[PDB]
Amino acid sequence: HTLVWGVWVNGVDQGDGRNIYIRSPPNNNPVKNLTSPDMTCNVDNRVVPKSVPVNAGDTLTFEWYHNTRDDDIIASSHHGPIAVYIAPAASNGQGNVWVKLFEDAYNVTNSTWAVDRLITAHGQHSVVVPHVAPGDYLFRAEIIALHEADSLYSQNPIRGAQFYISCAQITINSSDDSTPLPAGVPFPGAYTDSTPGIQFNIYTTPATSYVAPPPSVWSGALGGSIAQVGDASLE
Ligand SMILES: OC[C@H]1O[C@@H](O[C@H]2[C@H](O)[C@@H](O)[C@H](O[C@H]3[C@H](O)[C@@H](O)[C@H](O)O[C@@H]3CO)O[C@@H]2CO)[C@H](O)[C@@H](O)[C@@H]1O
Ligand SMILES: *[C@@H]1O[C@H](CO)[C@@H](O)[C@H](O)[C@H]1NC(C)=O
Ligand SMILES: [Cl-]
Ligand SMILES: [Cl-]
Ligand SMILES: [Cl-]
Ligand SMILES: [Cl-]
Ligand SMILES: [Cl-]
Ligand SMILES: [Cl-]
Ligand SMILES: [Cl-]
Ligand SMILES: [Cl-]
Ligand SMILES: [Cl-]
Ligand SMILES: [Cl-]
Ligand SMILES: [Cu+2]
Repeated sequence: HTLVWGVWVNGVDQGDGRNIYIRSPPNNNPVKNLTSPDMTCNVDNRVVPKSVPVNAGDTLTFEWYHNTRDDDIIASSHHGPIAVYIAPAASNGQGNVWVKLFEDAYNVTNSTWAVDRLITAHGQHSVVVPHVAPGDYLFRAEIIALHEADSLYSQNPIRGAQFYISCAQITINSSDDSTPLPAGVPFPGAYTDSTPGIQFNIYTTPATSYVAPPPSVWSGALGGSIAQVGDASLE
């Protein structure tokens, strides 16, 4: 159970974005139904009044939290990967529009899942804004908690992989459009019951065998990291 509080741009806090520039759901409950429209931008997908201005090459940092800002972030039970996707805002996340900018599953040298590292990073993870067409975009941050993912939701609706999905409204202002945005995948639709990474047993299968759900990260993506960039406590 986790939610996005807001974002930072180039290490600068853009302020509380809940229902402002984040299409926030009413609570931190997971989405589990892979076929539901809730997969796109969670359960209250609507236009919110603000969209955060950034330029290509900026660092955009999502900040997550559990109950209050900079708290335990997400229960440490919730081991799993983290991905960020982008689509143009005009799609409203419909269609084959979602392009992967970032993927982190398990780090063998540190022996930590992306979620493990997100807690250490005080809820913060980032992507570098790509050289896509200027315009309005949705950035869809997705955490998959795998602690009940030995079952499939479709088969047993009290279990299954859990998706903590948050869509940020982001306006790319300065960009040369030198890496125009390629074809995307649909959410819902990209993840199905046979998709690698959706059904997995973290308690018996080595984490080093884990493979995250495709698609693979776009070659045009400029980078990203799970790491604290700013200190909320001074805010
Ligand atoms: O059910 C067994 C699993 O529980 C996991 O904990 C979650 C609880 O199941 C869930 O009810 C609780 O939801 C809270 C939420 O955390 C809180 O922020 C919100 O205000 O109220 C919700 C309840 O209405 O979330 C916790 C996770 O934080 C365990 O992590 C898991 O190991 C366990 O097997
Ligand atoms: C999953 O979502 C689909 C599409 O909205 C819906 O028909 C189905 O009823 C959902 N499953 C459950 C258990 O709610
Ligand atoms: Cl949970
Ligand atoms: Cl609810
Ligand atoms: Cl659901
Ligand atoms: Cl709906
Ligand atoms: Cl605005
Ligand atoms: Cl808060
Ligand atoms: Cl960190
Ligand atoms: Cl540029
Ligand atoms: Cl697909
Ligand atoms: Cl980064
Ligand atoms: Cu939870």
